[PDB]
Amino acid sequence: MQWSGARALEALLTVAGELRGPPLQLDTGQLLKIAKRGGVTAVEAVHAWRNALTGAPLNLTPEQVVAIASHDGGKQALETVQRLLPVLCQAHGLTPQQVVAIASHDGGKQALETVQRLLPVLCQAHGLTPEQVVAIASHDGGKQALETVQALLPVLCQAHGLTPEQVVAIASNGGGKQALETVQRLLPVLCQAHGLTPQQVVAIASNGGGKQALETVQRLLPVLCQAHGLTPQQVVAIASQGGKQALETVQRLLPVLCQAHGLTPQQVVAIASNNGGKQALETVQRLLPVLCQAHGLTPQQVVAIASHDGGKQALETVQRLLPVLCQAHGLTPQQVVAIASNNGGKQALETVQRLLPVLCQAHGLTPEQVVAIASNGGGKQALETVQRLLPVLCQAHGLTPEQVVAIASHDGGKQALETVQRLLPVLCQAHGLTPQQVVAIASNGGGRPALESIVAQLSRPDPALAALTNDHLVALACLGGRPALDAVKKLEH
DNA sequence: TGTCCCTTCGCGTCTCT
DNA sequence: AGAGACGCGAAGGGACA
Repeated sequence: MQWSGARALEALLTVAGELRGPPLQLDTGQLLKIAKRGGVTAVEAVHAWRNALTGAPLNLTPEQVVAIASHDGGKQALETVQRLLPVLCQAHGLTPQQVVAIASHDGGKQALETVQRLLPVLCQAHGLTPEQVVAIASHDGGKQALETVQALLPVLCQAHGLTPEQVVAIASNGGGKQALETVQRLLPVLCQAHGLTPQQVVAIASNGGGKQALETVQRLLPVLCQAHGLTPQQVVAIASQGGKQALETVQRLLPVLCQAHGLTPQQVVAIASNNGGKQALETVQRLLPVLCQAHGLTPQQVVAIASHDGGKQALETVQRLLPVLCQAHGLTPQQVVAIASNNGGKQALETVQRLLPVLCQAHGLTPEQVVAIASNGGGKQALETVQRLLPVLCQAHGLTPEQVVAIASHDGGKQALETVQRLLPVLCQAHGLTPQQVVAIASNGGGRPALESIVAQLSRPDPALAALTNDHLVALACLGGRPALDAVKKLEH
């Protein structure tokens, strides 16, 4: 290794191989993952006390152990969990999944210890739910957020008039301490002076690097409205999704993108108001010329692609794969744009490229279909899940390709497909639903929760005793999945 | 090298009308 | 049926021992 011993590497690969062995079954991918973000101590620690974690009172799974370990100060968090998980679950009624969630971050030790020490006073004397306290603690520097939340919550509600929900929202991100403090300082300023609603101020603070966004907004808000004729509501749009980098990068690249490349400021806002807005803007500054050419999109389409989380990646991947896709697999740019105009555009294109042949030949789909699957957020996930589950759904469960495509052709296709697999039997035989019904419920966004909800309402006939018959529940569930079904229970208090 | 904290970016799912 | 809200997590940097 890039050693801090002499000859110990020897004693430290004995260990590496044993973790592939009987308690944990670790492939390289994981050992890598641990080493990379955990360190050698992390890897040593896992071996050191692997048996203590898998049985005994903790009964963690390998995948959980990996999750806790693969972080800066993994060793500490592994050692801490051993001590505190039993007490946190018994003395404060948290589930293990919850303790593991807190542990699986940088400085987990500090979060776990701070949760034990402060969970009561937050729940008791500030009327917080433990769910909320876990939310605050489940990030980097939870200790800090927790502590800050204790100190400032009374102030922010009494003085600055905020709900506790709002304060939790702010604290429940990385660097929450900073955001909280920063809001305290700037809330009066930003509201009275710069004319913002406190709701907008929370929006801004309620992301990562919220401190940075707030500060930057106070600084740049007048400039952007005066010198670049933007509305405050647009400046907040940017500050809320893009943060400091985006605001700064907008000021900088707005004149350039409207003189030279000729975009409407309305569109520049659209591009910047996302994660890595900076990256998108800089990428569309370049690459816009060369996009539009050699397989040549209109500016509207470039904007469309860029106006999403990871726009840079989409744009770079489009420019790279647009030819091979259009020519070697015969797709109109119209369709490639569709695929790339969602979160994970890069992932979708790449997955399509590699899976198009497979799906069309081995499973007998038209391209029109494959593109419909890929033209949603999480395309890569749906495509890959179609591949796995198409055979077994058609045979074991007796469905048809067009139907499987219909389920998959929505946001969260993967989930719908998998959930159908789980529930199609129990629903059909045990509750007398027709497969056509089950597919109709699932052929929508939120298809999984729809299905899960509908089961729970029949299996253990929840509050509305018999009110509606099953064909209605299905109708409702297709009409607006879990929301509509939940909105019916909540009509008998 | 390790531990802790903060910021930025990217991918995926559900809801709200 | 498109936008916005929400959740999750990798990556990268700074401060300190």
